[PDB]
Amino acid sequence: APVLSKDVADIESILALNPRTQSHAALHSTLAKKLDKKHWKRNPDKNCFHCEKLENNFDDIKHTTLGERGALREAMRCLKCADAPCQKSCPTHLDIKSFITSISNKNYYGAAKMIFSDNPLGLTCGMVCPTSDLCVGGCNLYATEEGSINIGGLQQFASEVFKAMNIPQIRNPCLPSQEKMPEAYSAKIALLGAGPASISCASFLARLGYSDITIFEKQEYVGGLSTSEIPQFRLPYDVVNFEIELMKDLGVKIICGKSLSENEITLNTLKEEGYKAAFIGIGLPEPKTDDIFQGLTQDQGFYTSKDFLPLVAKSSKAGMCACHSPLPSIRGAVIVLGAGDTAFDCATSALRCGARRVFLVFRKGFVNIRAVPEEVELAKEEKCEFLPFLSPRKVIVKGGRIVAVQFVRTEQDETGKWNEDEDQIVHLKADVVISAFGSVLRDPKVKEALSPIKFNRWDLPEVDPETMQTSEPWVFAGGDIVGMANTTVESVNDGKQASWYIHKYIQAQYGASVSAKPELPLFYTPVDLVDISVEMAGLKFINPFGLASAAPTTSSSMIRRAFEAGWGFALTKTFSLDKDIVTNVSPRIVRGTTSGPMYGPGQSSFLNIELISEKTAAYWCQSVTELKADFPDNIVIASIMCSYNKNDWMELSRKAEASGADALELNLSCPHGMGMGLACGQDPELVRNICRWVRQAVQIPFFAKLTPNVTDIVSIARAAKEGGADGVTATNTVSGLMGLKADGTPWPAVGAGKRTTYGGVSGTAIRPIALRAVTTIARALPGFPILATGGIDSAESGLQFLHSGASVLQVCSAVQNQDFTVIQDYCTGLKALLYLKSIEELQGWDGQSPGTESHQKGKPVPRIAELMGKKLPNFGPYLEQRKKIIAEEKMRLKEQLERKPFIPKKPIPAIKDVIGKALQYLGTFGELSNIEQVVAVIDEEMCINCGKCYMTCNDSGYQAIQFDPETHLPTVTDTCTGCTLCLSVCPIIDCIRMVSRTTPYEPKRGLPLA
Amino acid sequence: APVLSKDVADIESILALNPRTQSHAALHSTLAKKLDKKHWKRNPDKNCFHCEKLENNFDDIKHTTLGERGALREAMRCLKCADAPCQKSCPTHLDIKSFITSISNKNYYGAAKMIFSDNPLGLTCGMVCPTSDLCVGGCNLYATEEGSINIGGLQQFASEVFKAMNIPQIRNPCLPSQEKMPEAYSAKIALLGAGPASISCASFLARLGYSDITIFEKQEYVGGLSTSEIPQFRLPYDVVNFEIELMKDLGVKIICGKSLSENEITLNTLKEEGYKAAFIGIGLPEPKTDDIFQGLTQDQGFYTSKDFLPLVAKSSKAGMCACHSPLPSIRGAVIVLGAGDTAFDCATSALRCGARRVFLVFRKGFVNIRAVPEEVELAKEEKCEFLPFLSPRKVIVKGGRIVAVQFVRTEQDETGKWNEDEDQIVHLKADVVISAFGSVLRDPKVKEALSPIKFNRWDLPEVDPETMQTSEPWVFAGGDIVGMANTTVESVNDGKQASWYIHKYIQAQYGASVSAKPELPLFYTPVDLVDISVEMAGLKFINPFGLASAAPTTSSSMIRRAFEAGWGFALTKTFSLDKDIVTNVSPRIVRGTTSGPMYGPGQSSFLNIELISEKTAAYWCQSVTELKADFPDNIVIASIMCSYNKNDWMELSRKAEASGADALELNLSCPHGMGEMGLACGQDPELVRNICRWVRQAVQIPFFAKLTPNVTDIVSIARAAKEGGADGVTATNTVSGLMGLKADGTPWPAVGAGKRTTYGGVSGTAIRPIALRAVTTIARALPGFPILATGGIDSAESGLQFLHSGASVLQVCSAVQNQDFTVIQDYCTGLKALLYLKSIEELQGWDGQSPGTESHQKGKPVPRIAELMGKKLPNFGPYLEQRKKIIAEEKMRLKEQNAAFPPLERKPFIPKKPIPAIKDVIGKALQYLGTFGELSNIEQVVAVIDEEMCINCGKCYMTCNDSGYQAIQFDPETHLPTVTDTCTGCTLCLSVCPIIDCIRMVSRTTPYEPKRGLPLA
Ligand SMILES: O=C(O)Cc1cc(=O)[nH]c(=O)[nH]1
Ligand code: SF4
Repeated sequence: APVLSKDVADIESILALNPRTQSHAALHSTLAKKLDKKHWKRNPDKNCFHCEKLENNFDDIKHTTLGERGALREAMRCLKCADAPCQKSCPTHLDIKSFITSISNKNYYGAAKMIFSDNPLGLTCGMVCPTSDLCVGGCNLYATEEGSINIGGLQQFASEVFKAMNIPQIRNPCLPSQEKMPEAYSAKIALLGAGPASISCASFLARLGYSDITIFEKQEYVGGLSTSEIPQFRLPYDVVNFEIELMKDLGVKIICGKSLSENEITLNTLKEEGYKAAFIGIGLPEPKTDDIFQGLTQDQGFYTSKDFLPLVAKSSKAGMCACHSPLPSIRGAVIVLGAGDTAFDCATSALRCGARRVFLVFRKGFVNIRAVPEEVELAKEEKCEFLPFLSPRKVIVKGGRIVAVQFVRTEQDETGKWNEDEDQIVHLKADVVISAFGSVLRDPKVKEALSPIKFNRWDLPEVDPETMQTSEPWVFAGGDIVGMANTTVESVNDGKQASWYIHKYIQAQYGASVSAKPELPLFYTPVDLVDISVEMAGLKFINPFGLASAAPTTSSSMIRRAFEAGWGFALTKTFSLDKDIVTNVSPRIVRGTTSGPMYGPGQSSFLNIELISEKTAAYWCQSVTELKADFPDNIVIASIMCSYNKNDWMELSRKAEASGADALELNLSCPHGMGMGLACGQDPELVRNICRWVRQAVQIPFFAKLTPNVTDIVSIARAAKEGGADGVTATNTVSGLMGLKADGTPWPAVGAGKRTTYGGVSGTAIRPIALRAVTTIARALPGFPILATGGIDSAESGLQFLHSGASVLQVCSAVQNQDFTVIQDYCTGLKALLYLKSIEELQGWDGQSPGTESHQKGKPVPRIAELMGKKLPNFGPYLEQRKKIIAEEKMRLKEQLERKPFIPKKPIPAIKDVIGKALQYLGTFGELSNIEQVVAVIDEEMCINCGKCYMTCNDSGYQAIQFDPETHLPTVTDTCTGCTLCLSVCPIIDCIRMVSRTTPYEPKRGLPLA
Repeated sequence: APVLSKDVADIESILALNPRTQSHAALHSTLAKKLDKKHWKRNPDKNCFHCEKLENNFDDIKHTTLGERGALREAMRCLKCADAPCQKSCPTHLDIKSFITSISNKNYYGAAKMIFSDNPLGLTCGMVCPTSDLCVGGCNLYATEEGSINIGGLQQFASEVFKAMNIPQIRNPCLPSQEKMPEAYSAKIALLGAGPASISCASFLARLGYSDITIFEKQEYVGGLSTSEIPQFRLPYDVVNFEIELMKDLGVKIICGKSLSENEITLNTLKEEGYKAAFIGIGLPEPKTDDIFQGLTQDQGFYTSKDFLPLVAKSSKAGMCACHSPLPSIRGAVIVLGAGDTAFDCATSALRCGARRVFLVFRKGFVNIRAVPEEVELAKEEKCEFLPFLSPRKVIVKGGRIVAVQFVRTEQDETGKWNEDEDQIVHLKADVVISAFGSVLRDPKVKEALSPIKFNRWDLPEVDPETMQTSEPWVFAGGDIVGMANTTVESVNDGKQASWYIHKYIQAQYGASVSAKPELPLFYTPVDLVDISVEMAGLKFINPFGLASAAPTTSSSMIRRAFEAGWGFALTKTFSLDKDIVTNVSPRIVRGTTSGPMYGPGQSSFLNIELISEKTAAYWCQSVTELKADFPDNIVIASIMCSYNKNDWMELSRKAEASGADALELNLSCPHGMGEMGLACGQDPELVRNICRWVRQAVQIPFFAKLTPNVTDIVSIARAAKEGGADGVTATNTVSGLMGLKADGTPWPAVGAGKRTTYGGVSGTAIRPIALRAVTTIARALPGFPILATGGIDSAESGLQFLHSGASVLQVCSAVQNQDFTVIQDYCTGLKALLYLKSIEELQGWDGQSPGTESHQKGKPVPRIAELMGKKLPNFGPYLEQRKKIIAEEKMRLKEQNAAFPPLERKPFIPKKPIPAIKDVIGKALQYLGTFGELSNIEQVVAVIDEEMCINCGKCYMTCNDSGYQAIQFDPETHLPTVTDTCTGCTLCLSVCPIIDCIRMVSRTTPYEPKRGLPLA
């Protein structure tokens, strides 16, 4: 008999890289280290003077782009601040707190909805907004070592998920039907330029109800700058189209080929044609030119941002123009004049055109570059060179082409003025020159078409900063054309700003007034129509979510706000008869240590030694009458508690019913009085009796709130059904101790004696318990009403309890970790969930989570043949090979889809249709098939080489994984048993997956059987 | 009767900023936004062209510095990878995975120990290592949106906490007593230069046992470059002293004032004096000079890094020079020639001296700057200007002061060669010039003192890259002097590398040989002597940690490795008689959703539908015999399980004892198929008592009953087992629960195409609150009755919590499923530290290994400036502007004082009481537990916020608003909270505050009066 407790040679070999603590310090010469360091390099080599080749490489280079996995973490990291500063720093006032809350809750739709409600170009802004100088600039978390929240990427993600769902926009469902709309709304509205400004504007105008909105775009393409100049590698043209279509869904009309200039469209022709109001949003169409570049042409090698960028655009953006154009042939040293943010897109774009080298030359110093840092960094990392303090003077042309640019040094004196020493000339070689000095409105033909609107000193139309109204009442402008906005988000806000007032004006013209306070509509989709109401025990809940008798319902005042927020129902904190008045101690509510030293938002649990309500039954019953008086459709349930005494239970239960309570909830946490547990809720007999007393006392339905601290909850659940209860609430907090300091003292620690008692654990940490409890009671007493409580904190989790047999969902800890508004997330979230169950083309998704696609850092993994199954991890020499292979592919491709909405191909389920549907899958252990075994399969393309799966299987598994010592890539061997631990600890979602075993399974007995 | 369910005017006002969802889109003009944006600005203004004044401001500017709260997050974020690449990228091979794991477990000492075991200059390296180019460069987490782990900061922190503990170093406790050490070790060893290289080297040499080690430092100060040049705002001099002292604890001797020169100290004088071996670590003492700077002097405004930096050092580093040193007066435009990393310390430092403007001028392009990025950004952000493609040619002087520097343009031709166009001259104004072209060894007096060692073509001593041995067998070199190392960490490693071989050589000279495989000692402290053994039920545990009957013990082969790792004891996966052989399904083990969508390390729980062992009792029993045969001191406990049948329980239980098992554990998870206390045996006291009786009469070795938590009263089953004869109980097993469903309603784990499942067991940290109660409750009911705790143990500290609650030994599982067997090292060194600190009087304000939290921001202490406290200036917008002004004013004030700052008094903390032993702490926490009635409701408290620590999120505000008593005011301009007198001390806010110890509960000074809503009759 070999030595059973010793690894065989084969296995000892497989464990070669498994962690083992050393007994001595390691010896490795500095030289050996140097040589070896290059193998694992993951980031840029500061000693590398080049970088891969980027010719015709328009892959997304944004550092902010996030994948689901990563979106969820950051979303969870967000503090979700009150009166958040990031929103104050956002041009369109996006409720960041809210949409980010929705994301951490996996309610992407809700998040997407919140973003587009205030920003029609949500997806685009999330990709281009210079967040560092806007929202992220005020991020509270900037005051932590970890830093500010990547608001931008988070917005990008939620919007992207939403776009993928293929849901159309729809007018507010509350608006009167088309025909019933006042005359005023049919006025002909016109917008010039299909840019952010105009797209934003027309959208809001359409939301308000206006039926005749037309946008006149000069070019053949829409989207303005977002299409004509911003790089494909920063903002995909596909995104623009997405947002444009969303607009069209509301009827907005776009007509390309029409321009605003004398002989074409003019304020007069429009007035003459019957247009009641017009929004000018053509931006700054022409490049800022300079003398020294006169006569120069593209053939020679001269461009202006306005010339260059649009060419690369049209070339790299499939769908922009019908004509597939070439990618400008830029070879040799390129010189971009200027340090504006545009200058940098030119620089980086130039490299995609084949530029050998690119120099950014500005007339000031480095510290004077006012382009957003994030933008500069891209250039700098793609190895663009910088040359400061140089002002252009001459473009030396020899042989019909440019060969050099002549500069002159600049310098800043005491007073802080800039001088140019005309003595110190400078010759810089150059094969191409691109000037990024800016854009303006010069064309007198256009300037005229705007007569007689008054122009300011900047030679731009003048508008009231608040109304966006020009000198002519029916004419408003906004965006770049006005000169205030320096961003997409700001121009979008301009269109938006203007929309309201254009509305105010048009209405006035029809002798109609508008509210005093601005009421621009929110964003709406068919999802918002889904019905999430439910009936339980004869009670009609407008929506399944409610506040559970706890902290969130300490005062009736709170419940009121709760209802105002939109909560389906609520429980009054548990109250009792005067003789049982209680008095709380302090501290009494503490955070959970169930998830480690993680402080802030999203605590995995709480523990509390708080007693019932300290407020009198008088207070509560009055409060109940009040509440039900002002909120007749919100269900109010009174939570009452009495000792084991029939008269008491009947007295109190009648009093509550008398106040108007829709129903009652019996708090069975009181002591029996003799030494099953100490509490009433633990003894079936007692439970049954208390339930009888109340049954005979009142007529309104009442439910028993069961405790989970019992050997069999189904028995007390049954005893209450036998006692007359109309349903059970499952479950109350799990008893436990939340911890001790190193000194042995507890927490909470009451009084100077630092004492405490067993408290109740609430939160996500007890969901597994409440869930079992609900699913067990649901199979034992089918149909019997269950109000679930315990770890519900999102629409998805709440759906889980519905699927487990619950009809309504109680919440507490989730609101202690946040606030009443989460209700908005819950409803919009549950709606989305049910709505998606009707979309056939989206069955590969898990709720609102699309199917995970092989990606690295959130961005997809290139499907190049020369890369697949080559075992090239993303580090060291392997990464070098990857980049080459990828560049080779781009060059090969250089040598080388209608957006329709998804229609529900089935009726949208209703709460009742989903309650308990998950029960079918539950069974005993014997009903689980042990012939249908599985094994783990790793996707090397998604793996981050941590080796976690390796270690789990090594010290908690079957040593069935090989971990290459050079590529740090894992490979599950066929000794795998499919326990599923690895998958469980993989830090990359869906990198590891369980698949059906193809070979015969044979248990490991160690020693054969007799 | 006012309207009770309506907020009164005052409260509606207090809720003004409370969140409420909007009904319509927001209307805010683009202009209004612009004006408002500057009020919340937190980060730099891309439009502002000037960084606050930094004159005489040597505060820490490192972006990596971490505080405990922050260190704990990052530590937890670390994947703690296998064969970690970051370690491979570390020149000292620091077991990063391990020390970061210890940090995440609050075991700072263990962390600190690990780091110093491989890097005697741990604290320094953690602050200066150019991680981007080293360890961090290969961090797997770089492949995530969040990015690579701040290894440097993590090391800094652990080191910093350790330094605070004031614990001395001691020689390997397993080395023979001083007098019993061979002659060889008394050899006179000498090292030149008290720099990182030498400091590391001597240290290791001293660790090996050598008793005569002396370092000859030229200057009057120690620490080398780390003292003379690296900025105080990057590396505080008192860190250097800390590490030097740690060395001295090992006997190493340092003598300043002695130099290695042809006049005084030389290889020959040393040999003649009797020194058996010498290590050269003098670095590159001289600055690289250029002709164009001939004749220029400091008075004119010229310096070389070697001239300038040491001046600012001596002036800004209290404790370096005893003498009072003037802070160089640098006014006007400064020009730093070079783009080396030193060039940048010069730029930043220059600002501290009062420079009005600083220009970094290099002869190549921006892409050609070879300084690590983190270092470059420092300058860039303090607004230093850059001027590329310029080579110096002449320095102009007028009045005897510099006033300009003449340059010539440079450029690259298509062949990649750099040319300097002598025609294009450049006049650049300048009041001061500092050349940072590098350092070298030229002084022929020194080069001579090294005769006859052979020099290579770089004009530096030549040494075997592996042995660090020069042409002369008794002489080794390392660090900068050799020319390979570019970092502190690398020079440390050189000293280290050289140490071993110096060892090998010295031994040989005494006719002794050394192991084939290098055995450099680890780092040791008195804490490592702490005794963490414990006796329970007659069994002697070498340490209380052990593997609980589960996955980590699926095969005896694993238990073996576990013992090899050092685990005190282990449980065999539960096994039964042949007739009860089981077969598992799959999937069967899944991650917990108890902590949200957090994937990777540190799972809050696991749920599993795994049955007992699939391996035969034959296998186990032989395995037990083999295990106990090889590991006599490691307790092996067999976990057995049989139906409710006396013969079986007695058969199996005897077979187990027969194999040699130290004790047995009864798995009472088999059903008792008898009608209607649930279905399992462990849920019925009668059945538990009986099974315990059967086993009591069958065997003699102690056995325990592993109680299940899924019972209405666990104490009853615990008593029933004590009555049945058991020698103790294990508490508790997994909690029954369902881990969740997908959107489609199907569960997970989902077995078969039918996607079915059953109620599984929840394990991990998510059930610790249950297991702890279970333990503390059985501990008070049956005092003295042995309890083997199990349920959420994942660190020394948590383990100590179960000892404090009455458990004597701690079982582990989920924690190893989340990691691996080596966690044991963390646990032991952790528990050690804990008990050890309990005897230190001066560290009572701490909570275990956590120092008392100090008012901070982003991990840095808050300046206690009189004109800054209670002024309500939050760290954002114009308030931040005022703060910075007030702080610069304070620095200028401090300069006008020129007060010399008293030297360093680093004295070790001595245990002023015997170090407790496990027995001395078991159950000590039980005294505080009581009923609710024993809780005083007259000793009420309220929350009090530290505005200096607050990050203005407003979470406390929202908790108290929708889950509290609307007791907090949240200013609309400073976003600073203020708890009012309406507070009841519920403590929810403190619970949700994201900043540790920002909110604290204090004794209520105003009388407490419960809110009844409506008065009583
Ligand atoms: O146990 C807890 O944590 C909270 C609680 C207190 C109480 O009196 N009743 C109840 O149902 N729950
Ligand atoms: S000692 Fe330096 S090179 Fe090594 S793990 Fe630490 S910070 Fe990285």
